[PDB]
Amino acid sequence: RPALYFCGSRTLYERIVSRLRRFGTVLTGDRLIHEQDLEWLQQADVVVAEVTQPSLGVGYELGRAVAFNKRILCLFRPQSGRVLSAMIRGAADGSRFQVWDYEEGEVEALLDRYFE
Amino acid sequence: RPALYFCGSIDRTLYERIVSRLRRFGTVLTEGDRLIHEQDLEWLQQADVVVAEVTQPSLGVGYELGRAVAFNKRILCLFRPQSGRVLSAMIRGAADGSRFQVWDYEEGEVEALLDRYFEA
Ligand SMILES: Cn1nc(-c2cc3ccc(C#N)cc3[nH]2)nc1NC1CCN(C(=O)c2cccc(Nc3ncccn3)c2)CC1
Repeated sequence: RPALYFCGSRTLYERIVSRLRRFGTVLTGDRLIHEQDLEWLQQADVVVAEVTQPSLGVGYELGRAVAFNKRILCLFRPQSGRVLSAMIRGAADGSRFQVWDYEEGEVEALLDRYFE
Repeated sequence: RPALYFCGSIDRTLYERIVSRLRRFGTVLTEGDRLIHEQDLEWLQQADVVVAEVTQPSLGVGYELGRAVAFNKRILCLFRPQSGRVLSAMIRGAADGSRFQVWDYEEGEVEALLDRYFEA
């Protein structure tokens, strides 16, 4: 079973993490936080990020994750009214780095599809 | 002269103040979406120092910081506590006071602290 890393680590994030648990071990002062998170990132097989909300922390985890050569899945909701960053959208190669647009209600159906 | 990379969230007057000061010390490289990404990565690889204004939350600024760390770049993150925001623990904890620095600043001292950083 794969070691999974979930970025930005409320009820929607808990839904993502519960579904992630069905496929593998979800591994997930300030210096200690960073060191602990980078050690988990380094040991992950799949890195999942919910990129709807602008976040320096989520972006930094993705940047380190690409440089660590991990398989990355980004989940974005266009119904939020936001336009996803050109840097995250442009990092997508449709294979080891995918950006999936989704609706709140299809988060379980999409994760099942990705992990099967 | 050295190559300098600047980034900030997509306010613009402050970024122009930072870039205008950066020009004194070197060439500011950064003054469909796949093409934006590749050009940014080439510029990141060419830079000797990466400067990010990290007051405004941004997935893009974060991602460029993540990629710069793995390219072993000299990084300066500028943060304004007077914005009322609390800087991300990830970016705060990424600093080591040497190759990756996170400096708090006030709007009025942006020219003086870039002088202190690049004159050292
Ligand atoms: C490379 N770079 N350069 C500067 C930079 C800021 C700045 C301010 C003042 C001056 C002066 N004088 C010069 C400046 N240069 N910011 C950056 N990176 C930022 C990283 C976060 N962003 C994103 O995630 C983002 C989000 C949505 C769309 C796009 N579209 C996009 N289109 C084309 C190119 C770049 N981006 C990007 C915005 C861009």
